[PDB]
Amino acid sequence: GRPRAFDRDTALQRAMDVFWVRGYEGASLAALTEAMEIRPPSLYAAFGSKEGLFREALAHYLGQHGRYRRDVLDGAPSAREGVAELLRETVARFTSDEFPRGCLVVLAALTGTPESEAVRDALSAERGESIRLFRERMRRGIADGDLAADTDMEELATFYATVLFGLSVQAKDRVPRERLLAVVERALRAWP
Amino acid sequence: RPRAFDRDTALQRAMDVFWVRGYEGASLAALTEAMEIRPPSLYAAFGSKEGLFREALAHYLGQHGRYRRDVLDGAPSAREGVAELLRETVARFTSDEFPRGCLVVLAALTGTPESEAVRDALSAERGESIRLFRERMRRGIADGDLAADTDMEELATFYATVLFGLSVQAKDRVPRERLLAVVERALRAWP
DNA sequence: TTATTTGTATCGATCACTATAAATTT
DNA sequence: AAATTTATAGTGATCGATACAAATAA
Repeated sequence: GRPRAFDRDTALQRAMDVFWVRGYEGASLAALTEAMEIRPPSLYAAFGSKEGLFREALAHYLGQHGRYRRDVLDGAPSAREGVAELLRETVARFTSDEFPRGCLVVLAALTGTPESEAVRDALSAERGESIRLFRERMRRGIADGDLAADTDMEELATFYATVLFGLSVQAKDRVPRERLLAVVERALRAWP
Repeated sequence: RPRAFDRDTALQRAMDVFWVRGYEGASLAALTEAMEIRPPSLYAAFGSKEGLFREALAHYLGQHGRYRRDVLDGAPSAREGVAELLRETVARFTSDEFPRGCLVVLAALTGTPESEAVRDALSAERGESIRLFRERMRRGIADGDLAADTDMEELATFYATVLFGLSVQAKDRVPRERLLAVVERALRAWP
C-alpha cells in the first residue's frame, strides 16, 4: 500500500502529551489531530479510535515514564532507599519543566461519563500495579534482610502508593518542588 | 407561578451527578434527569452549567466540609485532631451512603481549557485543606502539644497529600480497613 | 491490478444553551 | 388580568468517527 507519511511513535508521543494535560475525555479529536499534525482519517487508520489511541499512548507512557520506577526501586541497596529514591525522582519529574505536572495514570480519568468507564478502569488497574511494584521491592527487602519478615508488605505499599497519588494532585496544584521533597522525607519517616 | 422543585434538593441531585461524573463529564441530560427539572428551569435558577457547579460545590462544602474544622478544633491535641479527621474522612470515603472519594479531588483534575475556571476553583479548595491542617497545628504550638520549631507547612502538606491520595484510593475500591491502616501509618510520621 | 494512506468534505449524535409560548400562580 | 415558571422544540457548535476520490506504493 501507500507508505505512511508520518512517524507513528512521534504521533503517539504527541497524543500522549495532549492526554497528559487534558485527560482522556478532555482531549478532543481536534486537539489530538492538531498536535499530532495528522488528519482524522489518518488517525483511525493507525490507531483505531480515541479509546485505542489512548491505550497505545498509555502503553507508550508506561514504557517511557514508568521505566524509572522499577529501575530505581530495584537499583537501591535497601527497600527503604528504593522507596525513598523513587519518591524523590517522582517529585523531580512531577516538578520538572520538561514534562506536564503529575502522573498521567492518576490525572487522566478519575471520573467521567459512563462511556469511558473502560478507560477509567484501565487506569485504576495501573494504579493497583503501583502498589504491587512497591510490595515486590519490599519482598526482596525481606529476603535481603533490610526489612522485617513479618512486616505487612501491602500496608506499606498502599501507604506509599497513597503518598504517590497525593503527590500527583499536589504537583497539578503547582506546589513547589522543595515542599514536595519535604513531604517525601516526612513520608519516609513513617517507615518501620 | 410557584416553582415545582426545591432548590436545595435539586442541588443535592446535581452534586451527586458531579460527584460521580465530574464537572465536564456530567452532561445536562444526566443533570436535568437527576434534578427532575428542565433546561430552562435550570438556567433560570443557576444561569449556567458552571454556575450550577459552583452552587453545588458550595452546598457540598456546607454538607461534607463543615465537619473537618469541627473535628480538628474539637480534639485536645493537633495530633488527635489530624488523626480523628483522617479516620472520619476514611469512614465517609468507604460508606455506601456517599460516592467514594472527595468531590474536590475527583471532579476536575484535568479537562478542556474551556473549564479552566472550575479546575482552578477546586484547586483553591484543596489549598484550604492544607490551611485547615496548618491552622490547627498553629493552635497545637500555642497549646504546647507541638514543638515551636515544627515545620508546619511540611506537616500540613504531608497530611493533605495523604488526604488527596485517600480520595484516589477510595475511588479504586480499596477496603476501609486498608485505608484505616494507611491513616495510622501516616500518623507515624508525626514529630 | 491490489492495497493502503491522505486531504477535503463531512456524517449523525450530542454538547451547552435558549426563543417562544402554554400553564399556573396572585 | 399580571407576573413567573414551566415545557416544547430547536439553536449553532462540537463531539467521535467516516465517505469519497486522489495519491502513492507493491
